[PDB]
Amino acid sequence: TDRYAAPGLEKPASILIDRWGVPHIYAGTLYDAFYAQGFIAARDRLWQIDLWRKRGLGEMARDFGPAYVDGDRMARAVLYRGDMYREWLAYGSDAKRVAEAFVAGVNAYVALTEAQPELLPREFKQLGYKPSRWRAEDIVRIRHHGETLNFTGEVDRATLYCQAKEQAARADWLRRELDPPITPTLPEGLDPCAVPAAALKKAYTLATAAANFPKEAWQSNNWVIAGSRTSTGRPILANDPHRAHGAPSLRYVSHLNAPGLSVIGAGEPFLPGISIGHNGTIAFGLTRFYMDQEDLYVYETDPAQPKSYRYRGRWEPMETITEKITVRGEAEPRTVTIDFTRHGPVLHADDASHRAWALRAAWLDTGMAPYFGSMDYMRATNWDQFRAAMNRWGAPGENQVYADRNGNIGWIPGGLTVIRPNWDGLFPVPGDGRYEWAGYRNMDELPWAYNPSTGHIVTANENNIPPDHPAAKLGVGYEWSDSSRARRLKSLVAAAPVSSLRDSIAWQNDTVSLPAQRTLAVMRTVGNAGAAASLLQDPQVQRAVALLRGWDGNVRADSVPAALFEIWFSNHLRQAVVRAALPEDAAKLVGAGDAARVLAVLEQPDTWMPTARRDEVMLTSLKAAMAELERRSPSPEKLATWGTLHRAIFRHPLANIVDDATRAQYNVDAGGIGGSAFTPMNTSYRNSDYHLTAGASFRMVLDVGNWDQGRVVNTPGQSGDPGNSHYRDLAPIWAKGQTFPLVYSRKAVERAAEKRIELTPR
Ligand SMILES: [Ca+2]
Ligand SMILES: [Cl-]
Repeated sequence: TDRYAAPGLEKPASILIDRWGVPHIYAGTLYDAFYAQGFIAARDRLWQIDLWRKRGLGEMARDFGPAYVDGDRMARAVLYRGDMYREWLAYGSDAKRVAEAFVAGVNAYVALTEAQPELLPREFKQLGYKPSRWRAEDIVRIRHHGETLNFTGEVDRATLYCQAKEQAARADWLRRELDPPITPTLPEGLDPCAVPAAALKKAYTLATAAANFPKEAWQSNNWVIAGSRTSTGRPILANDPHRAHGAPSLRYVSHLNAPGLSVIGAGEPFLPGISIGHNGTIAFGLTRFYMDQEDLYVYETDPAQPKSYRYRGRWEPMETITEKITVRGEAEPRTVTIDFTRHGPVLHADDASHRAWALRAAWLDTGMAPYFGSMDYMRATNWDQFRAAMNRWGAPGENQVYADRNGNIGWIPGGLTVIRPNWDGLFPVPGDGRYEWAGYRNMDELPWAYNPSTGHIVTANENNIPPDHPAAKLGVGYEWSDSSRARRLKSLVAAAPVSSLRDSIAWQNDTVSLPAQRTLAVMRTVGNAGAAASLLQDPQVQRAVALLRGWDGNVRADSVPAALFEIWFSNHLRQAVVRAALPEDAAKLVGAGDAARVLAVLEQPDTWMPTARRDEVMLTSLKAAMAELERRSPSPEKLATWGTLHRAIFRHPLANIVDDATRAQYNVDAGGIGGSAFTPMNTSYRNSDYHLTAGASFRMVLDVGNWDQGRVVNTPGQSGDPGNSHYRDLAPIWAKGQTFPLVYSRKAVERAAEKRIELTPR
């Protein structure tokens, strides 16, 4: 039992950490609960939360040196700079006191690491610096880690239209699925060749990428099921968000108890509160809903004054801010400037062509600190209060599923939603006033559902705006995720008239790939005719065909056909289809293109290429995939299974700049894993070596109303301290598709407690 002084804490508080590393906080005041959460989040994740803050405020170079200056400048270009009075009120009514209590608890732990250097996280010693003190405003001013779009897609679409000319619409059709499948129209007044992709992406990456430590510088699914369809008779609510994997993990599980507060679940460890989980009356989980929140604005600048741009027939001056960037090893801070138009920060300027480009990012406006709208539903007790809280949900765009212990279930999407009167938001626009956001939509303009006749709701990042609903015409967004996971889960959930918690856990682990099944179906139609017939004479081609013939499209870790297919579908087939459908230079820009759109061509190639050419492309690329699989196997006769290639290594940010012995302790190797980006058990990978990069780390399946029966997992662990056994103890549970209890009642928490922490006001 540890006992710590707690300056700023109002009343004594206790923390019971259970055997799986989940902290259970018991405070005597509402706001004391958030003090303890900040203290406990620092205890487990101080380096991580300090790193997020350092990156967000543009303070990296202060300790990491001159290579980080450009990233610090761009980070400050995308901090919230609006009115703070409005900002605090955007999230609910007491967000400022919550944030103030939280950072006081963080700062208490920081002070403790100065008093007791054995408590300082290893990474600080590894890099030669110390944790910083926090201010409440830091919590809401940092924005750039929020999931968002579509600045990058606008640049890519414009670049393709500039390069592909008359083939642009066909090439863009293969590059990116739109839903609904509208025809993009170049905005009047846009020259798509006046969009320098490399410079813009570089500036955008410097402004938004997570903290990175390169060698050079150092040399989702959710668903809710009504009780009439569950084995318990109570609702079941499940959620597994799909995000970057790493050690430590993106999210952290915790439990807050105080007078007026009883919430348990997950969130990013630097944010106060809980955004996925339940409060003993309602439960909630989320998946991305893609309202378009970024537009690239293109300006003409005055030749006599490059800091002025044309706006409504007048030269309008940019606002220029000066920032001081402290650099390790330099006595004076660097003085840098950042220019802003009336629409946002200038990412790039070209005085040769008298042009500038600014990011018009809705996430720089009030209320867009990611997930912090949960302030207003952590204490909601019914649907009216949950729907009300979602009225002010800012970022990221999300589908919320809802259930309560009275048996109700529901769905409401939310997020700051831009009105574009005269463009679709799919291309950059002239910034001279012809294209202006008309305001934001009220959330009651979006569809929603409450106790639907079906008795179940599934969302999985697909466009779920009903085509006959008025919102289908409002330009909410046209760029959604591949819909395979949604279709697969919708099939499974509708096909089970009675299902249990065990069944929902299994669905989160489902590895059937609808792209695989559809590709297999196309293969059965390949004609033994034209050049394809000769290719079927290749022993290597016939070897691959044999593997696929006896496969059901289940992307299992122990499956050799699955390995062949994932190699083929990611690195061979689609690039070959695109190259056979487009001129060479548009094909190079499109690459593997959009899986859904390429699948459509494979199934109906008529207007793209002769069916015989389709067949030839499939078998030629399949041969190359088989060659690669053999190349990657122990021998060409003992072939690698998918799991042999698809390694689940949770990588630490410093892995590439430390030695082998140190890397082995920072990284967490969980072995081989099944699945792909397109299976409900999402295990997206990088194409170089098929290693895991993204998917569900935190997973949750709740018995809504019998709370102690809830199940969760996280990975690789609850602790961010490599010397703590909770750093890596959850990864095997996750690797087996298993869970541990989400204990909630006082008796269950006591039964599960392994350590007690006592905080005393001082
Ligand atoms: Ca846009
Ligand atoms: Cl557009």
